[PDB]
Amino acid sequence: VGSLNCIVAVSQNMGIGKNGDLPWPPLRNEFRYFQRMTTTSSVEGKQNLVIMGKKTWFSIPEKNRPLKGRINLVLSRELKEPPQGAHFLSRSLDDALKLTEQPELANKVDMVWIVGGSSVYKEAMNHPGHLKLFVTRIMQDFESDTFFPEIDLEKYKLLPEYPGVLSDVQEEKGIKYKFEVYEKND
Ligand SMILES: COc1cc(CN(C)c2cnc3nc(N)nc(N)c3c2)cc(OC)c1OC
Repeated sequence: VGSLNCIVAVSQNMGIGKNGDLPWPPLRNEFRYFQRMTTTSSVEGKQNLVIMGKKTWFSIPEKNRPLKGRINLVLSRELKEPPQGAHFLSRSLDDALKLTEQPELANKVDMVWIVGGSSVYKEAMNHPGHLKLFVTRIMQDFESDTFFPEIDLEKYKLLPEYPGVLSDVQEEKGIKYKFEVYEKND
């Protein structure tokens, strides 16, 4: 059950990656907000499902894969079998979601979180239903090679507040950033 959510951290120039790593220096409190938002379920016997494309999965340090206490599904048309550590591999968002109903998965999933990359995010962002986008706006330009698609405002509404989401500008290592929530339903 649950809902369909996208989570992303983006630079002013809409960059989410550079050469297998983040465009910016490590931001520990941002990391920690991603972990908590994706892991938290207040339901007993369920876990959240984290969906990620091949490049996002490999951008995570092996020391952090799989993502503990979450079901990890890799989305890829080119891998031949689930990468070591991953639970499932699916060829598309559709089948991933579909997957979410057979034997293990409809009785075990709470929320669904899409953690990257651009093509997964485009796929989803343009998928029927009630989707939420949790966006961290890093207020600085960073040289990037991977990007999040423009958010078609007035299609997507910004929510003034949402539980567990800080409303204030944050700062780390002198980079300012803020958390934003957007939603849609079609
Ligand atoms: C989970 O651990 C790590 C994950 C990454 C890179 N990824 C995939 C990442 C980081 N931040 C994010 N923040 C928000 N808001 N949304 C995301 N979708 C997101 C995804 C890099 C690391 O170190 C280089 C890690 O080590 C802790």
